[PDB]
Amino acid sequence: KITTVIDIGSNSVRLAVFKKTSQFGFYLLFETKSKVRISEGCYAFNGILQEIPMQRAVKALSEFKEIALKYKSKKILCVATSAVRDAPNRLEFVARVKKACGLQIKIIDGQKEALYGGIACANLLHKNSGITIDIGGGSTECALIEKGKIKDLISLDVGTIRIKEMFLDKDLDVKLAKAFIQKEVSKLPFKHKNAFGVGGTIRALSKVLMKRFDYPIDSLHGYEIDAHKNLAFIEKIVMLKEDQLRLLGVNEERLDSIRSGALILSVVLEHLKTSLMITSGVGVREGVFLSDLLRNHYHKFPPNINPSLISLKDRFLPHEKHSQKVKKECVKLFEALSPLHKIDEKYLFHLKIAGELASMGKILSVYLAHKHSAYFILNALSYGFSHQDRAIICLLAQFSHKKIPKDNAIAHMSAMMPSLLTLQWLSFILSLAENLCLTDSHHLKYTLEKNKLVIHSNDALYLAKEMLPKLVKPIPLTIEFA
Amino acid sequence: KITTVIDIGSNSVRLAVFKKTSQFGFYLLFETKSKVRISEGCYAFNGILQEIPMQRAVKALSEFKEIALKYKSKKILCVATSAVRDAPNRLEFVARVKKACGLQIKIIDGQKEALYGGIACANLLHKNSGITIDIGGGSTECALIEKGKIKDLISLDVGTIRIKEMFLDKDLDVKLAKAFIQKEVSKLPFKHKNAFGVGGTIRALSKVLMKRFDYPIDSLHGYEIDAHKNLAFIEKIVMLKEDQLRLLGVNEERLDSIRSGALILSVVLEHLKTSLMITSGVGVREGVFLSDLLRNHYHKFPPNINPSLISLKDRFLPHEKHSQKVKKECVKLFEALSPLHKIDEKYLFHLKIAGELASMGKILSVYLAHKHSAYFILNALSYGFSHQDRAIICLLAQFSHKKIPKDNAIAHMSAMMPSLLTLQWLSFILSLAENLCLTDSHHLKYTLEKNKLVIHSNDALYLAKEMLPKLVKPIPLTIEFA
Ligand SMILES: Nc1nc2c(ncn2[C@@H]2O[C@H](COP(=O)(O)OP(=O)(O)NP(=O)(O)O)[C@@H](O)[C@H]2O)c(=O)[nH]1
Ligand SMILES: Nc1nc2c(ncn2[C@@H]2O[C@H](COP(=O)(O)OP(=O)(O)NP(=O)(O)O)[C@@H](O)[C@H]2O)c(=O)[nH]1
Ligand SMILES: [Mg+2]
Ligand SMILES: [Mg+2]
Ligand SMILES: [Mg+2]
Ligand SMILES: [Mg+2]
Repeated sequence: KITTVIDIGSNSVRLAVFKKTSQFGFYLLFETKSKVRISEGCYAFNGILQEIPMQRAVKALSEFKEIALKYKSKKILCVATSAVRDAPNRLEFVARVKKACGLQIKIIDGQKEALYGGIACANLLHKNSGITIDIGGGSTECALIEKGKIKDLISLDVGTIRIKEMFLDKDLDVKLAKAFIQKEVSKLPFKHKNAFGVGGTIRALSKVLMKRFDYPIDSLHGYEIDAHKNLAFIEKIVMLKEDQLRLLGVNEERLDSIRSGALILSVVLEHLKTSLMITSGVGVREGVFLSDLLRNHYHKFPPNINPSLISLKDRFLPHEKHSQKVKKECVKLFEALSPLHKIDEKYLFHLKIAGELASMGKILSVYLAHKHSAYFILNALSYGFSHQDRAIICLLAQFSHKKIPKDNAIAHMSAMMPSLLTLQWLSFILSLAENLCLTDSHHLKYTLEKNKLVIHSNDALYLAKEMLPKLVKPIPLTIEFA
Repeated sequence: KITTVIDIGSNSVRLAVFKKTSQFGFYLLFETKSKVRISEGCYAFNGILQEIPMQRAVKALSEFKEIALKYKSKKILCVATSAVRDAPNRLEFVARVKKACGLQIKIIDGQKEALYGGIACANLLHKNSGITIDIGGGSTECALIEKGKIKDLISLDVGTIRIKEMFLDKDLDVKLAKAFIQKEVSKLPFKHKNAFGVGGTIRALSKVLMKRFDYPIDSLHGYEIDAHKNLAFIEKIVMLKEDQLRLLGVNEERLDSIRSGALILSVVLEHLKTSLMITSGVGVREGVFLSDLLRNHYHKFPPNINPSLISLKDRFLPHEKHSQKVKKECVKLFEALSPLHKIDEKYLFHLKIAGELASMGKILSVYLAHKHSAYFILNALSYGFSHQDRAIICLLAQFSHKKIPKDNAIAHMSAMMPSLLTLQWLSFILSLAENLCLTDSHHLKYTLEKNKLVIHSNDALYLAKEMLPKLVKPIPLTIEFA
C-alpha cells in the first residue's frame, strides 16, 4: 500500500513515500532531501569515505527511518550509488547504518542504476523515444528508450561533485576539465534527437530557463527545452561566479555543483546531437517503485493506462459512473459537428480526458467546481502529459459554460497551441455534453444540418433545455430537441 | 451516508445532495436549480396553480429524482413552501407528482419553514446572534437566534413574485407597494443588530455589492454587509430598469424578481434597525439536513465542533496523527514567544486551525503543497468561518517558510486584518512547528531569552537543524538547540 524509497546519492540523499491507490494508480505522498554529500574529499583518497560526511549520512538515514515509519509504510527499499559502490569502505558503511537505525542498504551498480532512470522515463513522460541523462554527484547514467523499451545502458564515471573536487577547485582551464569529460562521453554508442534530463543538477538548470523565459506553468516535470537554441547559454554557466548565479535563481545548496554539472550537460547534448531535451521530475526513486509495481507487466503500463490520470480519479472520484458517460457523449458530439469546426482528430485525447475530470473539483466545493477542476489538472496531471496537454485540458474545464479571453496566459504559452476558436469548440462540446449527462439520461443520438443541431432522445431533458441559454457558442448555430 | 433534499420553491425549485463523512462531518456533494416558477399567475386567482407552471414542476421533479438516484442516495426528503401550502389545489399537486416520478412531497407551514432557516444559520455562520431573513418568491421567513438557540419565528405572507404580480406589473407607485410591505413587516416583535440574509434574492443582491466594492474573496457565504452604509443603495435598485441591472451583474433569470425583492429587504432592515447583515449560502435545504443529523443533539453542534473543518479533514486526511501534533506545538511555541510579539490571544484560533490543515495540500501534490492547502482553505473552509478567518488561515499556510509581500490583496481585504508583522509571526511559528514535527519527535519544551529561543528535547533533530536557514524570521532572533 505505502512504499518508501531512499536514494543515498553522492550529493543528495533523497526520500520518497509512494502510495498505491489501484492496480496501476500511485501518487507521491511525501518527498524530502538532504545535502549530506557523503563524497566530500573522497575522490582524492581513491574513494575513501571520510568520517565527517559518513556520520551525517547516519543521522539523515536514521531520521529518514522515522519518516517512513511515521507514514505507516510497509516496505522500505534503500539503494546506494556511485559514491558508495566505488568505495573501499563500502561494506563498512552498510554495516554501521544497521548499527544505528537498522536499514539494509542495497548497493546498485552503474548499469543497474541507469536501468531505473529509464524505467521512470519510459512510463512517466509524454515521449517514449529518447536518451535519459542522470547527471548526479559522482556518475552520469544514460539509457536509450525506444517506444517504451530500453535498449542499451551505460554508466559514465563522471559527476558534478567528482569533476568539481579535482578540476574546478584548482581553477584549471575550463577546457582542461572538458577533456576528462570527453574521455568518457565519447563512448556513448547511441544517438537520438530527444533527451530526458534527470537529476537535481539538470532540474536546477531547467528552473533557470523557465525563469528568464517567463514560463507561465510552474511545473518542471515535462518542460521541453530546445537543445540547439539553449546550448549556447548552458556552456556560459560555467563562466559565471556565485553572485551571477544567484540572480539567475540558483538555490544556495546548488551553487558549488551547478557550474560543474552545467559543463557535463553541454558535452552530452552536442555528442548526442539532441534537438529537444525534456526535464524529468522522476528519477531513481520512481524507477525503484515502478519496477515493483510493474514486475508482472514487463516494466511498462498497458495501453491507454496513465498512472497520473488513474491515481487522480481514485483520490477524488472513486465513483466515475457519472463522469464516464460525460466523456462518451463528447466523442459522438465531436464527429457530429466536424463540418462546422473541422478540428484535427488528435484533440479527442484532450477532450476525452477533460470530460472525465471536468467535474472532479466538486470534491472541494460545488461552487466554482470547474475552477477547482482546472486547478487540480494544472497541478497534478503530471505523469505522461506534456505542459501543452495539461494547458489544453485545464482551459477546457476552467472555461466551461463561459468564453475564453483573448489574452489568456495559459492559452498563449506556446506557438503550437490550438486557436481560441478551436478551444471554444472543445469547451462548447464539453459544456453541451455536461448538460445532456446531468440527469440519468440514456442512449442519445445527435445529427447536424447547416446550423441546426438536433438531439434525438426518448428522455424529457427538461433541465437540459432550461440552462441552454446559459451556453457560450463558438459560431452562430441552433440547438433543437426533437 | 448520502441524503437528498428537494426544495420546491415558489420561484426556484432547488436540489441538494449531501454526503455524511463523519458523526458531524458533511459536505455539499451536488446542487442545482430550476426556474419553474410554479406560482405564475396564481396570486390573482386566490392561489390557484395554473397548468403551465405545474407541468414544468412535474418534469423538473421527475429529473431531480434521477439525479438523486444517480448519486446512490438512500434518503430523499421533499418539502414545499408558500406557493404550495396556500394553494386550493395543494392536494392535487402532491398526488400527480407521485403519478409521474413517485415523490412524496411534505408540505411545510410558515412557522416550520422559518425553523429550518434558523437551524442552518445557527450552525453554519460565524455569528450565532441574529435574525434570519429568507426573502423567497411567496413568503418571507424570519427567526431570532440567540447564542445558537432559536427563540421566536414569524412567516410574513410577502415575497418577490407575490409583490411583483400584483403591484409592480401594474406600474403602481413604489410607495404604494411599500405600504403592503409595511402591513406585514410591522408585526416583527424582535429587534437585533445582526441579520442573516437567506434566499436567492438576497444572495443576488450580495453579488452586486461584492462586484462594485471589488471584493477579492469570491465566496458569498459569510459576506458581511454594512446595513447603514448600503441601505441607501438597496432602495435604489427598485428604480433601475432591466439594462441598468445588467451592468450591476444581475443574472438574467433574476431580473423580474430582483427589484421587487430589493424593496422587501430595505423595509425589514430599517424595521429591525440592523447594523450588519451577513449573507448566507445555506437555507431551507441545509436546515432539513441538519435537523436529521442533529436530531440527538438538540439541533446544535457540540462545542468546538465545526462541520466544515471536520468534513474537510475526513476527505483529504483521515489520518491526522501527523497534523494533530503540528497544532499542539504551535500553542506552546506561541506563549513561549509572547514577550517578543505581544499578539492578542484570540489569534490562536486561526493559528491552531492552520497547523491542522497546513499540510492538507499534499493530497494533491507534494510540490507546492502549502500553496495547495491555501487554495483548499480559501475555497472550502466555509461553514462557521468569516471571510476574515479564512483569509488569515489561508495566508498562514500559503506563505509558510516564506515572507509575505506588502501588497497582498487578501491581506488588505479588510481594515480589521492583523498587521503583516503579526502575520509573519504566526506564519513563523507554524513554519518552526512544522520543522519540529517533521520527524516522529516527542515531548519537546521551549524557552525564550531576550532574542535566544532554545529548544529542549531528547531528540537529535538533525533534519530540523539543516533546514533552519531556510526560515523567514519576523524579527532578528536566535534559534538554538540545547
Ligand atoms: N523530483 C522532483 N523534484 C521536484 C519537482 N518539482 C520541484 N522539485 C524540487 O522539489 C524541491 C521542493 O519543492 P517543494 O516540494 O515545492 O518544497 P516543499 O519544501 O516541499 N514546500 P511545500 O510543503 O509547500 O510543498 C525543490 O528543491 C525543487 O527542485 C518534480 O516534479 N520532481
Ligand atoms: N446556496 C448557495 N448558492 C450559492 C453559493 N455561492 C454561489 N451560489 C449560487 O450557486 C449558483 C451556481 O454557482 P456555480 O455553483 O458556481 O454554478 P455551477 O453551474 O454549479 N458551475 P460549476 O460546476 O463550475 O461549479 C449561482 O447561481 C450562485 O448564485 C452558496 O455559498 N450557497
Ligand atoms: Mg542518482
Ligand atoms: Mg456547482
Ligand atoms: Mg424558501
Ligand atoms: Mg513538498
